[PDB]
Amino acid sequence: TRLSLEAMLAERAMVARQDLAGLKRKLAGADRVLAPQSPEQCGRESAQAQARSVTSELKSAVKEAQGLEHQTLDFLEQLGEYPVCGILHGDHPVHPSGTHNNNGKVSVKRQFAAGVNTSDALTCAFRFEDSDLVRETALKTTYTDGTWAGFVQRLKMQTTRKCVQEKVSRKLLKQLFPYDPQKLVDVSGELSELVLGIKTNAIASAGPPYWRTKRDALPDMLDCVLPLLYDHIVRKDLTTLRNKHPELFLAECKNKTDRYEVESLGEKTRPYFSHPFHLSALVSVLSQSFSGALKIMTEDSTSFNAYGFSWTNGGAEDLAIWARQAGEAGKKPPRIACYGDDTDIYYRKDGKLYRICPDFKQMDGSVDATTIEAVVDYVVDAHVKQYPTARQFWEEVGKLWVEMATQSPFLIDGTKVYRKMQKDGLMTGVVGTTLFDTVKSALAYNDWADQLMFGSLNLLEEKYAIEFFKNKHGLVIKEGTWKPALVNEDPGFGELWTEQKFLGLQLKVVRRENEKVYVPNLPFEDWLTMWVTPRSKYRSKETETMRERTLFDRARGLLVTGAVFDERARGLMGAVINSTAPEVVCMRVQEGGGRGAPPAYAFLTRDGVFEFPISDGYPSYDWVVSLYSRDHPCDMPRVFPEAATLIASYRKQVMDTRVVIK
Amino acid sequence: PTRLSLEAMLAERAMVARQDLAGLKRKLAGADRVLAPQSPEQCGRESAQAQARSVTSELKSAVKEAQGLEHQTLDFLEQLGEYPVCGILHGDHPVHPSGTHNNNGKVSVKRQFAAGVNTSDALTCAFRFEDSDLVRETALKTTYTDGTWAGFVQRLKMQTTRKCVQEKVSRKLLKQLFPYDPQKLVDVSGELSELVLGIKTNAIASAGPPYWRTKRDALPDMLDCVLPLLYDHIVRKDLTTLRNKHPELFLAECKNKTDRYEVESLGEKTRPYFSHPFHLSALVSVLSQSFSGALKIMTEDSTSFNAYGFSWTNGGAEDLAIWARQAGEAGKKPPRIACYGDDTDIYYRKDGKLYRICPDFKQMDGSVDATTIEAVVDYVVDAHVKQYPTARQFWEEVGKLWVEMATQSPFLIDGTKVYRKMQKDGLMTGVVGTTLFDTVKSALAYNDWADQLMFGSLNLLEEKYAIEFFKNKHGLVIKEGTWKPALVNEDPGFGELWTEQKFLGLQLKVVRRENEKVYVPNLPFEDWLTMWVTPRSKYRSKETETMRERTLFDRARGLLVTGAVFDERARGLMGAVINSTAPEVVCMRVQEGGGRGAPPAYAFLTRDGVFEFPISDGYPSYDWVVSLYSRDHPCDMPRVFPEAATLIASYRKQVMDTRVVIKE
Ligand SMILES: Nc1ncnc2c1ncn2[C@@H]1O[C@H](COP(=O)(O)OP(=O)(O)OP(=O)(O)O)[C@@H](O)[C@H]1O
Ligand SMILES: [Mg+2]
Repeated sequence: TRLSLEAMLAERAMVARQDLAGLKRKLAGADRVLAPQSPEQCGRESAQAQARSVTSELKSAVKEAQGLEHQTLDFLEQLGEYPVCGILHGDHPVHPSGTHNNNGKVSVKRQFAAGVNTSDALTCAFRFEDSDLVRETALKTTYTDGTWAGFVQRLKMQTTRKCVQEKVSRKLLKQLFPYDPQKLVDVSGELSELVLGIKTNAIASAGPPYWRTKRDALPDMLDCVLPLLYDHIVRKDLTTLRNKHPELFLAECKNKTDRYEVESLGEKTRPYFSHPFHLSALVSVLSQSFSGALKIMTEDSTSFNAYGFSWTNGGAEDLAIWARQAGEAGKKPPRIACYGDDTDIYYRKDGKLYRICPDFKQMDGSVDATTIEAVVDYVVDAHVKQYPTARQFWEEVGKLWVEMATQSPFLIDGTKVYRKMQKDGLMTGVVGTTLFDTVKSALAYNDWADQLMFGSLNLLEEKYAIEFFKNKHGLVIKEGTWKPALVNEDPGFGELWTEQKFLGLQLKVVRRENEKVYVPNLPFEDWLTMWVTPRSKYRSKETETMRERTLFDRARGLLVTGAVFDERARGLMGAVINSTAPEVVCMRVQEGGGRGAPPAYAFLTRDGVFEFPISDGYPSYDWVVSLYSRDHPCDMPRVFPEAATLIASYRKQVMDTRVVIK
Repeated sequence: PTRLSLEAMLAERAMVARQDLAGLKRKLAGADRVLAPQSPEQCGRESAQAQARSVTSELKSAVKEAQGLEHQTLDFLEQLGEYPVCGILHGDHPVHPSGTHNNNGKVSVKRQFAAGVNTSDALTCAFRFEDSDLVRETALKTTYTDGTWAGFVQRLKMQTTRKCVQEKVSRKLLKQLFPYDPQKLVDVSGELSELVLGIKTNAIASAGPPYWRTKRDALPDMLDCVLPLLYDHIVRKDLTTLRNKHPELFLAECKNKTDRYEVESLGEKTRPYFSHPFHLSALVSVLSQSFSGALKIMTEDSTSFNAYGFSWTNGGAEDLAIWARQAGEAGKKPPRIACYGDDTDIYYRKDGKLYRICPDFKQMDGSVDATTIEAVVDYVVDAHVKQYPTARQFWEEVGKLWVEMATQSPFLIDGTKVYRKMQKDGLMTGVVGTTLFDTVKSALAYNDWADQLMFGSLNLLEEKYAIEFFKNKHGLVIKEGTWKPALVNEDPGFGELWTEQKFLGLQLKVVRRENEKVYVPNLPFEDWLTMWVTPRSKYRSKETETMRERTLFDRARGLLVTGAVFDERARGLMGAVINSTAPEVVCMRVQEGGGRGAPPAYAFLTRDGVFEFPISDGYPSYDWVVSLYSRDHPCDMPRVFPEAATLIASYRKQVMDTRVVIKE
């Protein structure tokens, strides 16, 4: 209890940042740097209220659409009813005694709740922008559980599909998807440590049989089910397990609470699968290690791979350089990119550079079996060529990988266990749902590019490419995508690469001193829609303190994502930031890691993990640019410049001890 | 925080599950537990409750009766009229809170005497394990209370108005009796603002006037506000304006020390001490802590009379012995004298036999003279401004203030009236140096005493004669029946005591390892009981059910390291508490330095000043406590629950190798 006086200062400092009622006292009367701000349109009451008109309509529209009838589930093979597990971990069974199972058989509910998605997020928009424009973009999209009609229909999409088995040589994958053999991990190591080193979400579902969050399910998975899964892989005794504890191989096909468009949610509600934690984990050893060793577009000029691309630190400009080296169609190779279903294609006609950023309709249901089997092989094989001692174990793991991605039993609603009738079609949500879409896409655009050399330049048109992709590759292209755009390869300041978007973002050049910096950008509607529609349903218990903070965090993220480069966008968020109280800026917050909340857009860094220098700092224009530029990220300008001085409430007044005294 | 490694997720679970006692109960429920030697319990709930509730009442009702008495008026203190309030502001608030004292116009302060005793839970266990009618009595002789008003005044009067004797104290004499390592003094010349920061003090203690709040609440309002105002006015040597404009800056608070008083003398004994202003108390402590850490003790220099720095742990208990066992024959060659303030350890030989004197002084603070205090300050000040005079005249001014604080700082007691000590003899207890000021006056007096023996004055070895020499030549009282030289077992056997005498509140004992004897502290069970039964903490209103059973553990775990394990009877009572404490409350996330459980009450284990355990769920075994007081390594602290590490995270690593072949 006896401290040094410099410690007691550090004591109060790290403590005072948590006393809000005291934080205002100190901070309320202090200088503050104000971001560029769109001026206030209506009063408080007018704004909060209009956000409840838009909200109520959206709900009553979703509610009305949640009353439609879902289609039958004949298109799925039925395995009958899987019984309850089954295995205990000392005190408790791994499948909690009370949690959902219809006494004897496993079962689950079906979230389709409408539909309140905050309301302050839109409120801030009404206050600082035109109520007529705010309202329309706020009726454009909505984030909800979806509808039963749109769920089954979109499920029947990626189930009934007719896929084309991509003829793929293992050397072709070495061509299209190069990798540094060293950045893979020694998979010959003992299994325990290798699974622990796996990065996965902590709050997501652990799947069967746990039916609890992956953290509250980790010790049961790790110490109980993992060895019991291991010891059955070693002697191919998985079929014994699959009958005594069949839940260990069960999945859950769920509707993704996601930001959907309003007039298309009686049709479109995307389904995803959740495999068991032990299955999801063990497989993730390979998919994560390989994805880390994967080279991308910029590094290797022979790669069609984008899975691992980021914008910041020249990355946004690396896309440009890699794009312009594309060749005149029919004579020299083009430059195609593949991050899952999203693709960036660059070809040249009559010298000029053209860009297409097309989309595939429900592309997950299009991935053929032999593609999946090859990828799984290619990954497993690439591992056991450098770390060869475990040559047959990871094979058995790889064989399991394919089952999960193709023929894995899953629950949808009630006790009934369903399964895809055909080996084709990818079960979205399966460990590796990013490379499978990538590979199928790349192989499709590889053959397409190969077709161009044969003088068949007709495939540069939409009408023809649609047929070619459909009949020869089973892949299907959105009508109205294949729209070649003249690219300004060397744009000027404020000028754009193209109008199109890769990874949901336009490219843009902005000014740095004399230099120009290639940065991501969006039209105001796209920035505004994202703001109004937040990927989090209202917590209710959440405090008036925390959402005022969450808005500040989200407002910061979008500016980093490129909202700063669009004036109408930058102004709104800058207002939101400047709207935010002093205490909810310098409060010690609890997100990775006290440095505020990171931007949701996961392509800013390799890691997906982008993290701010500080909690009490806003992204200024010249800072955000400093990110995407090659060189240093600049000073992150503190909202309250000398805040450290007033929380400690100590202004170092230096006093020497050498003074001559009167 | 969303995506992270499973390696880090277990880290989350582990660090978190330790905060869920509902789970630690479920996990730590039926686990493997290491047990301590335990006293066969003799009672329990209800059967031991009233046993303590009755004692708790009869204590209070005797304290309340003792708190209800007259208090001889304060005529012995000069009265200074009344001091106005500050005054000085600091942004949105003063340095003197709007609500707290005064009452009106100018400063006051309320001296409270609760009734108002310690908790009973700690006593309940003593009734739950130990001899009832013994604990019924030993709990009644001592208690931790605010004290009584007569006991407060009488002893205040006793130390403010005692005829002291100024000491012959040449500064070169102080170099002998108090040698210091000149290099290890803090470079007092480097800047004041940063120099003050490196000062250690109790963060929960009162900061004194004009703050009237804890040192944590008053730290900022001192350093960027008051201290410059103090510095400014010092360097101009116009401190004499800061007097009359803001007099509460030099005002102290004379409060009664709440500690362990014996119930008989409650009506005539309650220790007073002066809470000094934080800025004053801080600035001075620059020279104290620098010199306290640069001082030398028994075990180092042989000439030194100083103990202020001695610690038992790591050979210290034996380092005391070897220093003692070269005290010569009385009258022919120098003895061995040991001064830690008002606690002294004298060794001398009489016809070859080694003898030990452990006497005490009666209110020794009030016996400390002016010239001693004046020459100690001068000694500590000049020791700094010679290695680093590059700051000579500033700290000399600081020195004169140090003198003022320890001598005639005006102070409040009760109500509004500011008093002040009539004479300039008598030390103001609670000042920064009370531990060195006492030490010097002790050493200065015993030096003369030792010098007298070399005149054939061996008569002073007897108590009847030693009493007068200290009262008529140093004004230093010695309690009646303490000066009793006991023959010393110079080489104690295993379990055999050095002497039965008491230095620094502890006996010196010798215990066993394998093959070597280890010198350790010790106390009889009656003393370990009193220390247990009387916690220096009153109930603390709102503190939960659970937080106490961790406290009883952390206390019991503390006495054992102090030396409660080396006594057989005491080792049983503590183990009984450790064994009875809950599984969860052993391994749970505890909040004391630095998560490694609570420290022990004793301050002289390692000094330094900070002794803390390796772990939070550790049990202080016999074989581990000895490992401290021996010169060897500290053993790994035995876990009460060895497998709790894995039992908490519910993961025991199963080796599953991937190189194995796949067959059938
Ligand atoms: N547990 C302990 N922790 C710290 N110091 C201790 C402990 N036990 C003894 N001491 C030291 O030993 C000394 C014991 O002297 P003690 O206070 O008993 O004299 P006293 O008779 O109470 O004098 P007074 O007349 O002032 O009441 C203390 O001053 C203290 O410095
Ligand atoms: Mg404050």
